[PDB]
This record gives sequence, C-alpha cells and structure tokens, in this order.
Amino acid sequence: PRGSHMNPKRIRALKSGKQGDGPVVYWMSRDQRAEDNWALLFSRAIAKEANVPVVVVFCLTDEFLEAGIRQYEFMLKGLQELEVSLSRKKIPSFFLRGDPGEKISRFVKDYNAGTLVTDFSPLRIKNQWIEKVISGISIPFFEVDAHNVVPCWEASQKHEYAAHTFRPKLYALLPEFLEEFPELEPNSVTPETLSDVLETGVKALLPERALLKNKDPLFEPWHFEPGEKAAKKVMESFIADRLDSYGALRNDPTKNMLSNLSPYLHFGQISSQRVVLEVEKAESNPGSKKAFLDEILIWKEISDNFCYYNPGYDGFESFPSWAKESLNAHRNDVRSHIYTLEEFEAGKTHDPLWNASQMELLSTGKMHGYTRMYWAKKILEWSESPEKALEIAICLNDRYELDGRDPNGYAGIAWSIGGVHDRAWGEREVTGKIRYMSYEGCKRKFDVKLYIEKYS
DNA sequence: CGGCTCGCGCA
DNA sequence: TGCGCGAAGCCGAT
Ligand SMILES: Cc1cc2nc3c(=O)[nH]c(=O)nc-3n(C[C@H](O)[C@H](O)[C@H](O)COP(=O)(O)OP(=O)(O)OC[C@H]3O[C@@H](n4cnc5c(N)ncnc54)[C@H](O)[C@@H]3O)c2cc1C
Repeated sequence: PRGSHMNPKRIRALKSGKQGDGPVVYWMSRDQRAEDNWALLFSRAIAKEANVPVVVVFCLTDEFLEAGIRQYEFMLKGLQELEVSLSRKKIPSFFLRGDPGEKISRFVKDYNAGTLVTDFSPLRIKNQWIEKVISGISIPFFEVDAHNVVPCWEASQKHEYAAHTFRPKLYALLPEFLEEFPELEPNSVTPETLSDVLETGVKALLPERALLKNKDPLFEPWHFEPGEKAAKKVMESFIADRLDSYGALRNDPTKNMLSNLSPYLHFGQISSQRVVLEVEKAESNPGSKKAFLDEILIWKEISDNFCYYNPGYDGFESFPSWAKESLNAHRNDVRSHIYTLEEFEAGKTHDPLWNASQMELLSTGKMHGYTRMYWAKKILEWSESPEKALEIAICLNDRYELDGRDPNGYAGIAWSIGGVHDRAWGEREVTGKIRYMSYEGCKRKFDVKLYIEKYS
C-alpha cells in the first residue's frame, strides 16, 4: 500500500475485501519484537494512511504442552518485555488464549478491525490457522515476510535441491532487499495478564520437567537471557569478540565461538536482517564473514524454502528419490545397536560422545552445531527404521532445543537422515549412501575428551 | 560435464 | 591441524 522505505514485494494479500473503519490489527506469531519488524511497520503504514490506530494481538495456543518449561519461560519473559516496549510506543498489545482460527476471528469482530496483518511462517499449523481465519473474517488479510531478508515467495518459486543452486538466486536479490529499517512511529490515536498465563502454564508443565536422580532439574536457565534487549547484546558480543575467529572454530564444540543467536532468531526476538546489516559493515576476517553470511542467509532461508514447498517436511516422503531408495534397501540390515526413545533421551548409549551431546542439549537447551550432525546420524544408525529415527530426532529436537519447532530443525534433520540439500556418499550398511560420520573423524577435528568431560 | 556444508593418508 | 583425494547421484548451464 504506501511507504517510501517499504518494498511492496514483502507483503502479499491472503484475502481481499472492503477496508473497515476500525484499527489495524497485527497478528504477531513468529516475529516477537518491536524493532526491525516489517510486519509491524507495514501494519503501521496502513494505519497511518487510514487515520486509525494499530494494535498487536498474540494468541497463546495449547502448543506449549508439547514442549517444556525451558521454551515456555523463554518466550513468555520475552513477551512481558515486548508489552512494555509497545506500550511506550502507545501501541496496545492483546494476549488471547485458545485456537487462533476461532479467537482471532472473534477479536476482529469484537474490536471492529479494519485490516488484519500477520507475519509469515511456512509451518503447517500456521497455514491451517490462516485458512480458518480467512473464512471467518470479511476485512482484508495481508501477510508480510519479516523473518527472511528476501521474501520466501520471491527468492524462489520451487523447492531448491541444494545450496549451490539457491546461493546465486539469493545473493542476486540482496542489493534490492538488504536495506536499513525505519523507526517505528508511535500511535497518535488511542483505543489477559501474562504473569497469570506464566504461572498457569508452568504448573501444567511441572510433571514433564527433565530431572536428575535426586530430583534436581537438568535445565540451566542462566545461559541465555530472553528478550529483545538481551538478543541485541548477544549479537554485539559476537561481532566484537567471536566473529573474527568464527570461520576457523565454528566446528569446535570445545570453543564457544558460535553466534548463539538461534533461540532469539527462532522466537523472532531479533531480526536476521539486522544481524546481516551489522556483519556486512563490520571489518573482520573476510573468510569468517562469508562463512557466517552463508549460515544466516543461505542455510536459514533455504530452510523456509524447504518447509514452504514440501508440506511433508517432517516425513520420510520428503527425502530425495536416491535417499529413499537407498534407505529402503537397508531396512532389513542388522543394526549394531537398537535404542528406544527413552534410551536416547536419557543419554544411555554406548557412545560417550553421543551421550555428552545429549547432556549438552538437556542442560543448556542448545547443542553445538557440529555435534548436532553426529547426534542425529547416530540415531539413524542405531534405530529400528528410518521412520523411527526421524520420529526420535524430531521429538528430542523439538522438546529440548530452545530453537526447536523451527524450519531450521526439520530441514537440518532431513539433511542429517534423508540427505536433503546433500549428496550421496560411500555405500554402507544400515545408512546406505547417507553421509557417514564417525567417532574417529571427530577426534582429528577437535578435542573430543574435553567435550565429553564438560558434560559428564 | 563440473561441482557439490564426510573419512582417510600424509606433511 | 591443513591439504588433496575418494566415492557417490544429480542439478543445470548449454
Ligand atoms: C540435527 C540438527 C537439528 C537442527 N535443529 C535446529 C533447530 O531446531 N532450530 C534451529 O534454529 N536450527 C537447527 N539446526 C541448525 C543449527 O543446529 C543451528 O542453526 C545452530 O547450531 C544454532 O547455533 P548458532 O545460531 O550459534 O550457530 P551459528 O553458527 O551462529 O549460526 C548462525 C545462524 O545461521 C543459521 N544456521 C546455522 N546453521 C544452520 C543450518 N545447518 N541450517 C539452517 N540454518 C542454519 C541459524 O539461523 C543460526 O542462528 C539444526 C541442525 C542440525 C544438524
């Protein structure tokens, strides 16, 4: 609609209709932040043109029961901060409970909303909620990509087989879509308790908590401070202290040399566009700069591409034909070990390097990026079938990772087990032509003994 | 046809 | 640790 610094390719219409006379409602789901949020900015530009206020509506679902307290507290504390941030901009935030397909349509009718705006997510349940809302509303319904630097429907029109095909496409659109962010103007016009939704939710998740032997929780909640502000300092400390050595030590789990931005990036507490803008300006190691930019741009946004064009992104059917044929041929092969879900969960395998990886996931909620590949590939090696390996890897990833339930997860798991965005390797038993990792290969890359001792 | 985000042998 | 090769199937630039 209008705005000089607003690219119209970031916004697409889910439903046409007659503009209402009420405020513009932003259905915040994925990008939980006030700054550097295209969905909140575009909602504001429309409200300014229509001479109406803009309000933010957030629907708390029953989805937190599937996960644990570690993600629930991380999200809820971030929203408590966001409530204060929007209040200073004179933007009232409403927090609802229940099915978004029923609650959002009721709010748009109760509040007499004029236009509805939401952010983009390629997940299945988001597309289901939007279709339920479309049938219930009569006002226009727009969608804005505030997560990806290049809007997902613009970067490619089909499923990308590999990164070397997606890389030229994305880097060619960077001069257009890589731009600064204008400030969020405060509202000229005017018009549940999160402290209750937090206490009610923790009392429900308390039985499912991950514990020790003498009933002491394994999760250490002091490693990552949640919120928009703390995410800014994590990115600042990375670019100043850790980015120079990122290209050389990103695969060393004994060195805390990663950006640690994924939990904030998953919940939308910081914009990846903002991080790219600051890394692009920083004068650091040219090899390290390109290595990081390939992670936050190519591999992050191609994961949205994978989920957005493959609805069965968490299933065996999404695997490439060569991988499905190979894994099918080795279904009857004898496995060296067979472990259940509970044995993987408690870290009681024969491999101490795998066990230490699970210990890092249970204690900190963020396992080092290199060991995540070794972690998932050994699940496939020591399971009944490729389907049970996929089920277990997704279950443990979504239950204990702060960045779980994310397109980066289902794409990263499909890469590990189904060879998605990968290629074929030497033929083996059980795994077939899926890329193989070994305990001995990690020994010649990093001090395995230190990583094992660090996590029992 | 050339090139893709492991293990392996050898400085 | 850093390099160069090997084993593998397929995209896509023509
Ligand atoms: C088995 C497995 C499961 C995964 N599950 C998840 C998950 O649930 N949630 C999640 O956010 N990521 C997941 N990924 C990707 C990866 O684990 C994380 O992006 C990263 O390890 C988080 O640490 P970091 O942000 O400090 O890494 P950094 O090296 O600092 O990466 C910077 C950013 O680049 C992106 N990125 C990096 N590596 C990848 C990758 N392989 N694929 C896609 N994007 C990437 C992320 O946005 C990340 O925040 C998984 C990877 C594997 C191998």
